[PDB]
Amino acid sequence: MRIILLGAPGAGKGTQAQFIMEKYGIPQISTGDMLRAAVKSGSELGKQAKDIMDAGKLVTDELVIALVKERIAQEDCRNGFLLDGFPRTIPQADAMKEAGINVDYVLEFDVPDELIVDRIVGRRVHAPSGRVYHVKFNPPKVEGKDDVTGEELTTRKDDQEETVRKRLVEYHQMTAPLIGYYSKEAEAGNTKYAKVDGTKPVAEVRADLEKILG
Ligand SMILES: Nc1ncnc2c1ncn2[C@@H]1O[C@H](COP(=O)(O)OP(=O)(O)O)[C@@H](O)[C@H]1O
Ligand SMILES: Nc1ncnc2c1ncn2[C@@H]1O[C@H](COP(=O)(O)O)[C@@H](O)[C@H]1O
Repeated sequence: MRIILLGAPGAGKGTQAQFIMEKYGIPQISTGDMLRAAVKSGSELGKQAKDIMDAGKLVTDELVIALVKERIAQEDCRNGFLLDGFPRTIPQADAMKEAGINVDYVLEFDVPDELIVDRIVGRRVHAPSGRVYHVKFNPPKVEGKDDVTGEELTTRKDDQEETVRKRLVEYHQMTAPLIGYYSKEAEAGNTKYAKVDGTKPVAEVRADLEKILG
């Protein structure tokens, strides 16, 4: 099974990607996670993203397409995968099509602009695994600690209000058009498309996704 998660920053994509990985046994391919990791390690493919992410801007289509292709070509993706935060532009989607990377489900997480900044204020992450928490809405079992490793959680460098604002503008300019794009793909019978209400509690969004996917 191959899945794309679509939606504004803070919609709940990374959170639900974890559940889907656990339930359906497919890997989460998060271009944000990969680029952050590339910057941290100084990997030649992706270290270039540091300043661009800090500005809340999208990195080049070229760079992330390469990252995704490398990840996909590996073993653990042979039998399905979930793309979380990719594609982010129509050229990225077209590159998938040209490379014959079709998908089974596109899942649109719908959350009002107004919930985004406030929501992301509370985001804390465990960078080694990609696990995401919220100090109020989805807390770790021990305050400030990852549930698995017990390591102190961090705040993403791009998760401050001003940067989130810039990211949302970029989302509407470049990324929102993927809703139309994939809706048209679904009308052509190339994928299934479903929209979920991302304002519901984490557990309810999870149950809504299970109904669609199961
Ligand atoms: N349905 C939800 N209701 C409230 N908070 C949520 C929900 N889903 C995720 N969150 C929290 O809001 C923040 C953004 O969620 P995340 O899954 O990281 O969004 P995205 O990956 O789409 O940017 C995270 O801190 C997360 O813990
Ligand atoms: N598919 C992508 N295309 C372009 N830039 C990306 C992509 N994925 C992540 N980024 C960059 O990484 C940041 C964080 O992405 P994310 O973790 O999905 O929120 C974005 O604001 C961009 O700067």
